[PDB]
Amino acid sequence: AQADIALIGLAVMGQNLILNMNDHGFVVCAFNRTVSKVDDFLANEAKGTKVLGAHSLEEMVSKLKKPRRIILLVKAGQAVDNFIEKLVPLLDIGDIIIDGGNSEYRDTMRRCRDLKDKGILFVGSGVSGGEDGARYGPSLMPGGNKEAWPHIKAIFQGIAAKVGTGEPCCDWVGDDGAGHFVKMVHNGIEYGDMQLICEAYHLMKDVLGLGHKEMAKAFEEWNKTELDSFLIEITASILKFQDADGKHLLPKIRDSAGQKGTGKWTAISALEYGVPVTLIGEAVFARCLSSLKDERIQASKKLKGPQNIPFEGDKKSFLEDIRKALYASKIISYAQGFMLLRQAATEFGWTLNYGGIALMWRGGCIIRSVFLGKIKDAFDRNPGLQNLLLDDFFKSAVENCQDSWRRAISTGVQAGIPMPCFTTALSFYDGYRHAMLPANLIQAQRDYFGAHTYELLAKPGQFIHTNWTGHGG
Amino acid sequence: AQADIALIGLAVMGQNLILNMNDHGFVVCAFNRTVSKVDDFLANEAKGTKVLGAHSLEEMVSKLKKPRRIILLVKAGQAVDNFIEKLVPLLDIGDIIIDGGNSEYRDTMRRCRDLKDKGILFVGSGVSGGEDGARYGPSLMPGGNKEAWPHIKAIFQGIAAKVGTGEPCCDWVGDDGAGHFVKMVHNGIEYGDMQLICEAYHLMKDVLGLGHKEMAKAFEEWNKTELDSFLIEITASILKFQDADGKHLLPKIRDSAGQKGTGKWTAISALEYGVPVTLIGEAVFARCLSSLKDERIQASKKLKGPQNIPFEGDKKSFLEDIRKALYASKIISYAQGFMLLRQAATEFGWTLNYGGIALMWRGGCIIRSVFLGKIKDAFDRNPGLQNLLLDDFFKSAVENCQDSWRRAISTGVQAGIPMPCFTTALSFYDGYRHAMLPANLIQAQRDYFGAHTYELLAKPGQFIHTNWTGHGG
Ligand SMILES: O=C(O)[C@H](O)[C@@H](O)[C@H](O)[C@H](O)COP(=O)(O)O
Ligand SMILES: O=C(O)[C@H](O)[C@@H](O)[C@H](O)[C@H](O)COP(=O)(O)O
Repeated sequence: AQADIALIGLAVMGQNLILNMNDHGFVVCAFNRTVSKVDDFLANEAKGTKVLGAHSLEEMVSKLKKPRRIILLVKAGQAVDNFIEKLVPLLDIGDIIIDGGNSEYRDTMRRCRDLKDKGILFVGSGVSGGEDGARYGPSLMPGGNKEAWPHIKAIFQGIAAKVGTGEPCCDWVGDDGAGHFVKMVHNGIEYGDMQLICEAYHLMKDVLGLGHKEMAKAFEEWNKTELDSFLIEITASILKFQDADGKHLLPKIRDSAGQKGTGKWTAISALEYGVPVTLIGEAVFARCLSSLKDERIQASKKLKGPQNIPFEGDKKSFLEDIRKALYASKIISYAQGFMLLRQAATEFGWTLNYGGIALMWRGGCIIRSVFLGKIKDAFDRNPGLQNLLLDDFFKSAVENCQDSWRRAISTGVQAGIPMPCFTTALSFYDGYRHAMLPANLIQAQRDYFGAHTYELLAKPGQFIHTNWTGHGG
Repeated sequence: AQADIALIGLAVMGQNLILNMNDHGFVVCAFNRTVSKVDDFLANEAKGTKVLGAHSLEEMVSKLKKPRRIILLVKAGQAVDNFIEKLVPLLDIGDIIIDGGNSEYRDTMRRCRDLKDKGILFVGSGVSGGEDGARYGPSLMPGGNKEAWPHIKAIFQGIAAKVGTGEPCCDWVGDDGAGHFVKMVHNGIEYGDMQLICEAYHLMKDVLGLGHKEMAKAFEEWNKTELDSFLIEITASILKFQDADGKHLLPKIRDSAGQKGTGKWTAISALEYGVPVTLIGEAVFARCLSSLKDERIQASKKLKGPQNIPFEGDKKSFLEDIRKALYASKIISYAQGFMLLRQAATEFGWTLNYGGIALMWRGGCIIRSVFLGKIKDAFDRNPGLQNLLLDDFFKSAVENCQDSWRRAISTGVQAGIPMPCFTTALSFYDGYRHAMLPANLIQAQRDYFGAHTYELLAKPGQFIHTNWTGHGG
């Protein structure tokens, strides 16, 4: 007993989190599957620090203060289970295993129940921020068995990012897989914001004819308005970036976007639980589309676009329209993501604090922006808020942006610039707005061909089947 | 041994299929879980027919000619397994169980492998057409263990719907769960076409100001053009339909659309296998949206739409634009659905005959239209066709529709009419068209914040990571 916590998994994420913990006065015992890396770390990044090294699992467990707290930061799937299996004969009742990898939420609840009745307290935490986020202040989203929380709270909230009011970007999310489900939705929303930015960029490049310097200048301005965020900031950096030959690097890199599952899982969860999370849907499919790079080369040779009509209009005004279209569409994505959280809370009986979740996304994480602060405000003044768009700030923001947004979609449509996320946000906005929607025709159709029955608009509850086929003869 | 086949499950679907088989000279032995329904059927719908009744499973198996063929048309899930479990001690090696319920494809391959090494030949067939489709000619999509097929071929292709060239709308789809996967995609595409029609309807009602009589008149005209289909036909019927009080029934029924999973499974499969099947995606979410009926009433009170600008333009011309927008968007949905089939064939090693599948959707099924015939042509002249849009017919059709389609989206956008499927089809069309897409910005972003690496456009294969953070200092 010397170390406050142990971390198994010495990739750069692990190492940075150990160093961050050590910088806050926590003695960490490091371990890795390939044990050589432990000495390597101790000689190099960890030289002259309070961290201990371990060369066996049994040794690492004896270095720990009781309750033994141990973090796992290994590749999600089987490895987590393999490590869990090995640690349980070695642990006392009341000891805490913490999985920080991007595990999917259903494995986390399985593991949590199983370990709970073996007396071992489990928590799956999402970590967001990447390498130097992890190093100097990550966003941490813990969930699992709450008996664990008071024991890890000091470490977790200490290494976590801080919001200018002194609050940590880390607090207890909920039971079982809540932290990991929230982490997944975080990534979903990240995909959406990235796709939105790409569409704004495409309108500037191809409608407006902007070179990457003016285009980066436009992004820098936007990062000083309501769009102030990490992602807007670094996009301006990326556009300005010149490679070794003097020319801009971005138009040289291949347009086939990768994915590591977390974004599609959000989309699949929304489909499974019947939540219209359309923009993340479109973002995920927009990446799949770009993967089909060879087909698109061949399609560009064959398929024809619109008549090339030059843009005649004040470019500065159009640049303003793209800014507001982007912000309006961002508002719908976030409303949809927060609808998904509301539904998972209902499905799995989690009591979630949405303003808590907003505060946890305010810093540390990739999606950080002033915008999350406005969402915490929305939930602070009404905790039971049903949808983000029903809050006056968002109501007024979308209402203000409406013109520009419709004008940017119609101009993009005219010029043939693909806007999967900008268009689906307006479709959802106009869909959500309408008290009466043409889905009654779908219900009439289903009853004509598969006798599925329908409700009358006055007294839902009764279900009718009409013999549509012939009303005489 | 007297009966050629047995059918367990006497709902109206089952009864109609038994009667259809009997009308084609096949002696059927009927059975049901609640055995009373068997006598009821034999006294009523089946009086004076060649069908036999059974009052036990053991009796039903002895009535059968070898190889014992038996169809199950029970509620999908556990019931299918329960019945499978009971039948196997009673069956000889080489006997055929056929599941005709809407089972999901992964259960079908499980059951097929398991039964295969117990010597029992399994096939999961999708049935499409509904009650009187089943009665006089359904669309049947069988897949499983091919040793079964020659034994059921005569029955299946005999009761099946016939295309004017004499061909049955039924042929072997492939191994394991191919028939059930195809059935699921069929339903996905059905959802899409229903949503597309709803959007056309919404533009007529709210932009153009058409009453349901002129609106039904417009649909009837469309059913005589390229849009000739079952769904366009019955929508015209539904719009004309007047209730007992003289007034039109459709505006009275509640706009909350139901779902029985088959449409969302298509969408989830596309997400899992990375196929941009966006329109079915949007159709499924557009139903989820309509379910949120109470929220939408409350949202309509709060959220504001566009400035009400009256439509000044030739309504007849705009009506033509909606027709072509619908047909163009239909083409993209079908291209996307056929991309999903192409990918599942690659994932599970099925050799699928896409023109075969088109011929099976040409009649019997809900989505039947002249249009499927054009798709069989596309695949007949080039079996290895990579995407439907690369075929000259579709190339020219979309190229012709382009103007009207862009004009209908921009006018819908102006007036605030939600078009989730019309917009996503144009987004996909313009996305697929472009050889260079802004997904390289997404790859640059992922490398800046999570060091995911990127490829250079010249020599894919090499993966670079740039220190974006500072190129000096
Ligand atoms: O996003 C974060 O904050 C996390 O550090 C982590 O989630 C990482 O970025 C993954 O790689 C997912 O992103 P992709 O699915 O695009 O790879
Ligand atoms: O569509 C058909 O041809 C089949 O007879 C069957 O699939 C039925 O219609 C289901 O109910 C699915 O439709 P929903 O998911 O909308 O209910």
